[PDB]
Amino acid sequence: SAFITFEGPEGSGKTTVINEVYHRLVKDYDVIMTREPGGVPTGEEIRKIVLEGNDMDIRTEAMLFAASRREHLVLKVIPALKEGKVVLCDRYIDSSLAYQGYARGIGVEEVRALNEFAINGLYPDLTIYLNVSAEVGRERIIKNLDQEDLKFHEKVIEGYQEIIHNESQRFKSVNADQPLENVVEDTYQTIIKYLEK
Amino acid sequence: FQSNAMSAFITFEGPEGSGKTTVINEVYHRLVKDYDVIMTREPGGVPTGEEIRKIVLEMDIRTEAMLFAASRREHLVLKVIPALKEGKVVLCDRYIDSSLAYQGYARGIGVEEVRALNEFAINGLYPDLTIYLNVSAEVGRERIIKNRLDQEDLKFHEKVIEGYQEIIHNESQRFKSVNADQPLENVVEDTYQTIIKYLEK
Ligand SMILES: Cc1cn([C@H]2C[C@H](N=[N+]=[N-])[C@@H](COP(=O)(O)O)O2)c(=O)[nH]c1=O
Ligand SMILES: Cc1cn([C@H]2C[C@H](N=[N+]=[N-])[C@@H](COP(=O)(O)O)O2)c(=O)[nH]c1=O
Repeated sequence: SAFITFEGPEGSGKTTVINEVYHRLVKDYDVIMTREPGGVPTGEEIRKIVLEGNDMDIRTEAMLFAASRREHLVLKVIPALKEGKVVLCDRYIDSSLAYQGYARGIGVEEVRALNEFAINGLYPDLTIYLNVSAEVGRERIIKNLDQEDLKFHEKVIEGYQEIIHNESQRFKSVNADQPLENVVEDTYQTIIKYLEK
Repeated sequence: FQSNAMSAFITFEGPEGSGKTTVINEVYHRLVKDYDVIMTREPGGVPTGEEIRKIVLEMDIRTEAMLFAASRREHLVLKVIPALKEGKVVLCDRYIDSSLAYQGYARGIGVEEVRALNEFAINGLYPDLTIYLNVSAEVGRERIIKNRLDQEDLKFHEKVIEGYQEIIHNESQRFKSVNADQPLENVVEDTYQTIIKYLEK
């Protein structure tokens, strides 16, 4: 089995990348693709509170992300891993650390401790970071902007950079400024190498 | 002329059968005569707090603990803090100690893990005074039946009491215990007197 997470800011092509990498690995592995809350009804109900309310207190928001994360983890991810599957997960703890902890300003370590309660130490085996520049991301978002949005997008990237440096061992950064075909090939190759050793 | 407003965050804790509901209500009505007071309980009608609670009604123990903590934060920030800012005595039925006794100790998550989660939700805002309605398991048991219990319930009620006895020990900077084994008339009286002594300083 393998627990592989995918992280990135907006405009990194993460969605398409995970989907195209999934189809390729299917040939060689017993793999599944998922994203929190991933169909789990309880996780869905929690995420819906986050999707609907606005100007929501950022700590509350963080706790709700953590709660939906746990339900997804316990009801979908853990059972998949015990069956011996390769789980490709779109977003996990690093997303809360970068969005809620750094960019929103709650504090990365505070958000990390909340999330450790939710995941009880189950970190991914591998985390692919789709390293896109703020400018390329920006252009990708418009191709598919308000000033506040630009500043937040930059803070998210800045948060991901600081997070990557401290625990560089579990992360594998992929150059996501390249065209998507190449981002997919570099991601697939990174995953293939990890899985074969 | 325009007097100084003296706010206070007072919580009430106790297991089932402690008479807490009647106590907090009767105390409220006696205090309203002399103080600007409000009575609340989480989620307390705050929009998001109520949405979260409906999830805990319509699930893993850690998930439930995080949802109670998130409903607590909403109630604190959108209801309790504003009332304190306006000079009110806030009477609150349950708060962090309930999560420590029930989720932390009784459900077995760990009191310290649940305290840490809750400190993220409350950001260090502990009550000024907390009344613990100290009812013995047996008296509590008889009160619950009045208003038998299956084995699972009886055992859990005992474990919640054990948890509270551990959590309140050496917490006199905010905790005050009232003997909840006496008739309710007296429990209401002792509680009221405890609060007015606290508030008159
Ligand atoms: C999983 C997760 C998502 N989110 C947000 C970030 C995402 N925005 N981006 N850009 C948003 C929806 O994510 P996708 O764009 O990956 O579907 O949810 C968090 O803020 N915290 C979290 O922990
Ligand atoms: C606020 C809170 C309530 N509860 C539970 C205990 C209470 N026991 N009952 N019976 C229940 C509803 O509260 P009342 O019984 O005080 O209405 O919710 C927790 O387990 N953790 C908490 O943080």
